[PDB]
Amino acid sequence: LDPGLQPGQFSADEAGAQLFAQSYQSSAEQVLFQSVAASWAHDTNITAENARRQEEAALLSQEFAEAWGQKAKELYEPIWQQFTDPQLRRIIGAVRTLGSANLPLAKRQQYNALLSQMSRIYSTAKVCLTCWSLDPDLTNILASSRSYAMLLFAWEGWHNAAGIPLKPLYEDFTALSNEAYKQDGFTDTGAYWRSWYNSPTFEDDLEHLYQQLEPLYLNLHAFVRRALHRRYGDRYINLRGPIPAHLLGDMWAQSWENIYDMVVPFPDKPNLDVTSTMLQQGWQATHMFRVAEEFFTSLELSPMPPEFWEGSMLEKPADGREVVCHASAWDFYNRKDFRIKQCTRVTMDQLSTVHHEMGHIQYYLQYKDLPVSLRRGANPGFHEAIGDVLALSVSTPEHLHKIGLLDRVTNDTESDINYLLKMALEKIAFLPFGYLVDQWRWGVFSGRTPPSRYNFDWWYLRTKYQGICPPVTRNETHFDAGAKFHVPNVTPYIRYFVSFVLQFQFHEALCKEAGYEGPLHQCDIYRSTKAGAKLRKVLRAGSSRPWQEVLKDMVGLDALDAQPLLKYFQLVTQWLQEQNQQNGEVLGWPEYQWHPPLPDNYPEGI
Ligand SMILES: *[C@@H]1O[C@H](CO[C@H]2O[C@@H](C)[C@@H](O)[C@@H](O)[C@@H]2O)[C@@H](O[C@@H]2O[C@H](CO)[C@@H](O[C@@H]3O[C@H](CO)[C@@H](O)[C@H](O)[C@@H]3O)[C@H](O)[C@H]2NC(C)=O)[C@H](O)[C@H]1NC(C)=O
Ligand SMILES: *[C@@H]1O[C@H](CO)[C@@H](O[C@@H]2O[C@H](CO)[C@@H](O)[C@H](O)[C@H]2NC(C)=O)[C@H](O)[C@H]1NC(C)=O
Ligand SMILES: *[C@@H]1O[C@H](CO[C@@H]2O[C@@H](C)[C@@H](O)[C@@H](O)[C@@H]2O)[C@@H](O)[C@H](O)[C@H]1NC(C)=O
Ligand SMILES: [Cl-]
Ligand SMILES: [Zn+2]
Repeated sequence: LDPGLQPGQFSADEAGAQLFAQSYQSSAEQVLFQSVAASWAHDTNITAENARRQEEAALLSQEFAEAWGQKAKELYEPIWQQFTDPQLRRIIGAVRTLGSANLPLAKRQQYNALLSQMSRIYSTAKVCLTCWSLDPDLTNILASSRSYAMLLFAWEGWHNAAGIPLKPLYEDFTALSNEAYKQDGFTDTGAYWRSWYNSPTFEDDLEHLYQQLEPLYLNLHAFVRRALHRRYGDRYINLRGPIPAHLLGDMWAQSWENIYDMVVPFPDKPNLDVTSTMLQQGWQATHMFRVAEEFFTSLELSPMPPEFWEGSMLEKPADGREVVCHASAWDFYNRKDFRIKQCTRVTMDQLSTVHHEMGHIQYYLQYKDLPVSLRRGANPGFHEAIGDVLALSVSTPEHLHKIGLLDRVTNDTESDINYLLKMALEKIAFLPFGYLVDQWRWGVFSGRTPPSRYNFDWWYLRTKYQGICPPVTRNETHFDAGAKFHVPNVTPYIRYFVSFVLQFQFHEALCKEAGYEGPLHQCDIYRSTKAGAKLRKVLRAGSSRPWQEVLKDMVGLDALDAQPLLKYFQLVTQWLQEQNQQNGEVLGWPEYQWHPPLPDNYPEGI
């Protein structure tokens, strides 16, 4: 470690601890920056040399963490918890958490290489027939093909190509990750991930949320399954069984908005998918980002700085080099550089993703002057919620009309059902997936799911929660969990479930603050400076204060709560119950063992 980055002398008391934290931040920004920069260089240009550089950067970060972590303990271990300044206690708490820096050098090196190799494998996997990439090729097929055999080819090809080679690395990763956090005093990595919510009852609280949300999912599921049955036939759809996992518009069946055009309740009302209009009007990625930015500035939040536009990667590179296409937002910890990396496509769901990512950037812009350790969301679900809240306003037919993407719509009950149904495909269908992913990972980390049951337990959960089944046979050679970005890229997932509940609490609160008095799902907070001020107060707090308190100030309640989401969807929740009863649907999938057969002459789809 460079001398200028090493910790020096400080007194073993609170006053000294303040000075230690100031000294820490000065050097941490340099170390974090070099690490984020090397990660950027790799993820926008995947090569063995860039992985090597990233790995060296990670090693330096680990050296730094260890030196400052050990010094924190040397001076403050018995006293930091009784410090007067709550922000100081939080800073010291973070600094003393070493993570992978607890690993000896040889194991740090294995750990860092595993992360590189898992990232490479996922982001460069291809499906050959001249081969298709996940983004854009397989993504467009899953979104827009209504050919059972083509969808199957893409679903099978992707899961085989990405998942199988990841399995041995993922096992090695898991063991090292656990070894590292065990030395911070956590029984496994999952306990550490969960500790960020600062709640002894986290898992029970989640379960009780999902219990309230499940009926909305069951009804949406049954209604969609009926439509698929009419399209694909009794051979491939079982009206009392799980839906085949390739038919829902998304590689992971995690959100279903891309099959809206197959299930639209009232086809004679306005077309709520504005993708065609975007293309007809000549929208490009840059326009999509500018229109999102303008919504932020309408709220008197910050524009994107010049460094964002100059540094970001907003379209897939045409030199055809290898990149991580999965959308992400980047804080370089120098208070200057902030960037999005997205292989942007010109679609409505991508306009929402643009807002999701820019929500992350706005958080970074608002908390950039807090101590480095506090530059995080109040909890990670908050970070994921910000942009989605704005996107809820944007997606309203009234808002789409204002920005030229939809001829004005009537405000009749059919149009309302169409809209709420399209929104349910995006938000309600996700809920089970958002909840199950980290249930699988927590079980893997805890040892309840060994390698011998990775796929068995993954499909147990996928069926249990989503009511889906693999459309070709799978066995334990397959590692279907590895075919989802967040698994090989070690990004926790429960955040997204928390976010999907939390964003409706936020939405309600900001709509009320904007003085809006109509139905919650027709609220648009555009140009509400009062709403903007209320959101800003959250963003500026970072992780300086307990999230329960930040939430309380914002929404008047100190807990996650499903009622705002239930209120938003009420009309379509009722409509779907009634529709399914009229059709005599079974809610659920009691034929839990059912899987579809292979099509005739599959895979001869020349
Ligand atoms: C689409 O229409 C709905 C329904 O409007 C009905 O009620 C009014 C507006 C009347 O013109 C009638 O013909 C319509 O059928 C609009 O939703 C309603 O919005 C009004 C506010 O404009 C709400 O009134 C307010 O609600 C609460 C009651 O708790 C109070 O805080 C307020 O003082 C006020 O009473 C009303 O509740 C809404 N009705 C329903 C069924 O939700 C909606 O605004 C409109 N949307 C658009 C985009 O035009
Ligand atoms: C992608 O990364 C590679 C490294 O793997 C970059 O290669 C360097 O390119 C520079 C600039 O032209 C050359 O001068 C160096 O000699 C190259 N280094 C190596 C090790 O080959 C490449 O430039 C990157 N591409 C982009 C667009 O950034
Ligand atoms: C696991 O499955 C492997 C390949 O999948 C199989 O063959 C495909 C084409 C389908 O027909 C499907 O029924 C099968 O699952 C097999 O090569 C392999 O033998 C199986 N693995 C183990 C460990 O038994
Ligand atoms: Cl999380
Ligand atoms: Zn996000």
